[PDB]
Amino acid sequence: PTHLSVDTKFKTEGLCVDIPGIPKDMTYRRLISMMGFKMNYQVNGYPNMFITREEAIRHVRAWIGFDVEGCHGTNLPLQLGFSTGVNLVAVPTPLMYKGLPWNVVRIKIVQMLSDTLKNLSDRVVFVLWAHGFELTSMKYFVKIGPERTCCLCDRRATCFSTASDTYACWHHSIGFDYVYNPFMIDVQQWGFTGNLQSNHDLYCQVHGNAHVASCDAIMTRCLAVHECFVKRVDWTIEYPIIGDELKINAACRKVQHMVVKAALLADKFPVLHDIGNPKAIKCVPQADVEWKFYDAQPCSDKAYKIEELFYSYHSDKFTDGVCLFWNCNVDRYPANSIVCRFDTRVLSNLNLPGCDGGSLYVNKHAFHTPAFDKSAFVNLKQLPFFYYSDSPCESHGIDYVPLKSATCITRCNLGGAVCRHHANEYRLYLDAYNMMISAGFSLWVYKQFDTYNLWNTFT
Ligand SMILES: COCC(=O)Nc1ccc(O)cc1
Ligand SMILES: [Zn+2]
Ligand SMILES: [Zn+2]
Ligand SMILES: [Zn+2]
Repeated sequence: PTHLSVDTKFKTEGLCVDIPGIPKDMTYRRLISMMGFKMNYQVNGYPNMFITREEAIRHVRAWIGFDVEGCHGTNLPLQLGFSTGVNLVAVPTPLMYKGLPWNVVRIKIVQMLSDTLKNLSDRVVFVLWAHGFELTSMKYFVKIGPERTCCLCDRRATCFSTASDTYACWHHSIGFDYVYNPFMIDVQQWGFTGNLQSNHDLYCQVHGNAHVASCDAIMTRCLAVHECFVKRVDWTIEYPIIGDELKINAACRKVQHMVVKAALLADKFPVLHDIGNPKAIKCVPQADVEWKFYDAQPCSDKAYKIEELFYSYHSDKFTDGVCLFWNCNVDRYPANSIVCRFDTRVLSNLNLPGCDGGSLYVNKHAFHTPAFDKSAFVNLKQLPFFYYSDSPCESHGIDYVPLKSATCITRCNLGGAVCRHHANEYRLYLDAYNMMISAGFSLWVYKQFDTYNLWNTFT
């Protein structure tokens, strides 16, 4: 059972207000036919327009909430809402666009999905809370058929042009008018009691209902994200590389080793409490320190309460030494900490919008992270940039412009002039640091941290 069967039953109760007298007994096959699409028995890689929850989770980057609200059904004009915040009005003659015919509306839809998804995914998945109009309106902007490749590249086709009779991916679809072979999933098929707002509002206060179609489209995708990534967590699903994932993860490993090595040299803590990943290894394996591990998985709902991680009866004394919280999101960190906390507000192709202020960070695996809260770090300060190194000054083996910096903490810089080796290593580390910061990670440290205490290790 790879794909969803077209002979699977579809509960049509949520459709009977827009579609009165709809058969209670309904399959995907009959629904697709009712929507105006002919599948003609096609074993060409597109078995069903509707997909399973497991396939939807594998393609979370393609999710676009979609909702259609009648303003007045081929007689009345429809308001099309997308989780991008766009509202288009179609006439059959929170960005609100005036009533325009379908032939020009469909052009805007391909432009919008292409610009939203070209750097995210090879497809679109319309996430629905289906009442009728969104499915019946799909025939005015969707064309289906066999799986195809782009006319200008090797990616799968996601768009079609009537003007040129050709197919394109999101990167080459300029001027295309049809959405080609889209995917869709109805959240209402998952078994919920009550309307969209009542289910969404149970888990989210950040999205409201200004009573437009895009509001519902946003609430739909947020409810889907809550169900598939907040309450249900599967860390065994891998995701393709769509950006700087390899560089960001290597930058995070270098920064961690650096920052923890220097805190241990500067303040010589006798014990380090490493709270987080149950699979974590010592990031500074040569340190003298008593390294103690505490397991806590990444929290996806709310950030951990420090009282429930530390108390209820390890050294038991977390107040001795330093606490390391590398991506272990808590409500309020203790004052003796080193913290890497992902900032959910960051705008990037890896960070997708989430539930209740949180975000879905997709790098190798999907991690719904709770909302970034500035008050979590009141007992700490922002960790300032510095590069520290005790390694010998020796070139071995790119050209050179002499490096002058107050934050290159090395024997050569103490001695008055940074050597070539430490200058290459400084600029490589600064690049990894800027990568890590721009990916959304924020660094914080105990208030007594001072890089001035690092020069004394050059005696
Ligand atoms: C389908 O998954 C393919 C893959 O290898 N993905 C991957 C993503 C990020 C990363 O940092 C390393 C690997
Ligand atoms: Zn292409
Ligand atoms: Zn929400
Ligand atoms: Zn040097």
